[PDB]
Amino acid sequence: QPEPDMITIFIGTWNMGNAPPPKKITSWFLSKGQGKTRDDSADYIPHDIYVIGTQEDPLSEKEWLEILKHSLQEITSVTFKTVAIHTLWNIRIVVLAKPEHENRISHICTDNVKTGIANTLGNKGAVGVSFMFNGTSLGFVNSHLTSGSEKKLRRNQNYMNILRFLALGDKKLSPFNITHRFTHLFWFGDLNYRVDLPTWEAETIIQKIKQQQYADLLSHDQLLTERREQKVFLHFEEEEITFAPTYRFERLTRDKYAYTKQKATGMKYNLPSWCDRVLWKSYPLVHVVCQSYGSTSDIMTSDHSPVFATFEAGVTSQFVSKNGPGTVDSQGQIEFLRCYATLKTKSQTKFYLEFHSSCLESFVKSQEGENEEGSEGELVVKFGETLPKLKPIISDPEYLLDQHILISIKSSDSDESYGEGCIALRLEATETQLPIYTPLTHHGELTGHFQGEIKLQTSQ
Ligand SMILES: c1ccc(CN2CCC(n3cccc3)CC2)cc1
Repeated sequence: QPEPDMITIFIGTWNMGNAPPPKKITSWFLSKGQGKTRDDSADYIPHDIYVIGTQEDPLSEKEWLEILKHSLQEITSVTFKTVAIHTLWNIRIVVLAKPEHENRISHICTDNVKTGIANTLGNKGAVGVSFMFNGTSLGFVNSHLTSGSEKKLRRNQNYMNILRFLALGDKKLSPFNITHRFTHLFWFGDLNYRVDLPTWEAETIIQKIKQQQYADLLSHDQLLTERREQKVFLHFEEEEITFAPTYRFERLTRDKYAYTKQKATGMKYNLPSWCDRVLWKSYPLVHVVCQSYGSTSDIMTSDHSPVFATFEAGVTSQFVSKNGPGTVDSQGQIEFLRCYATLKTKSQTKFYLEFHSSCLESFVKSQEGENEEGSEGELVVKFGETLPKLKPIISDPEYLLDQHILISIKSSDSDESYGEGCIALRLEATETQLPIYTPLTHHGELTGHFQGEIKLQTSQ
């Protein structure tokens, strides 16, 4: 049986509104309803991995697992295996996989983050799962962020707290947060960003939705506008939204949006919004293609509709050579030429780099760079041709060209990372100097840039 070079991944997010689900939820897993939907001819074809995020979930883990497994068995006639389940309050993530993948999946991690302080601590936060699928690391985050149209800044803060503090993936990647630890990272949930239009415009918004005219509404979606202004989810992608707002519905129908202020809402309006979202971030030049992104129309127990998204995701095999693992492959090397970091910091410490990659036996520390002043105020840290030659464990180009180098620039004085980024080894040529570039972030915000040239030697 050959190892796959592609898998498909289902992501679901549903705020269940503290109500049990209806007896049939198969449309969710089939990607059927509104938006970018899945072809009927694929209904019996199982996804490799199903990742289900719920919010306001009233069920026990056992109760929900039985519903999910019985749902997938009905669709596909396959009995899925439970990879992981993790719950914080009423926020839950379930990962299921086809039984043939059980020996391909390892290094399973779970964690949660509670957001807020005192008043704001007790129900919002995130759960997450990570694991390796053969040579590929996969991370999944289900977050329920702060509610209310006038709290977008709080949601942005909740995002930064979650990506700083959620402890998933390889703990050896100490300078790196979850936004750099995985080949593919999926972040989904009731992110709670709203359509920012005047309250008086509620009925106009409803009209637009009935006409399936979403453009003037999406142009006021807080998640899209905050992303465009680089306030949140920097370097994440989202598929185009072509489904109606998924919040806030009257229960037991989808004919009516319930937007008016009520004691039960704390006297807040809930204008129709795309609260329920799926975003992703994959390492550079890895295959990832969204093949569905939509909402169900027939699951009406909650004031939200379920959202689905599916993806093709490139994966690599667990490579063994006669040499690595457990030695280098002298036929392989990675050289950096003419490299410099441009940093937004006002500090005047010396900086060094760390290179981290699962193609190395361990991470590599550089010498200190040479600081200069950029023309527009900036710190430029020059490394020249001083950077250590990296010795990969395997030189075979079918392995090495699929790898990535994580880079951290660290203060000599504090050993704290000032910026993190990632370079693909999927080059146009080997034994050839080629430009490389990554933005650098810290706590998920832009802190600078790293650029230069690479020269990659493989056994071919
Ligand atoms: C570096 C440079 C360009 C991209 C592609 N886009 C990502 C999404 C942006 N966007 C966010 C909200 C509205 C647009 C546009 C550019 C990614 C990374």
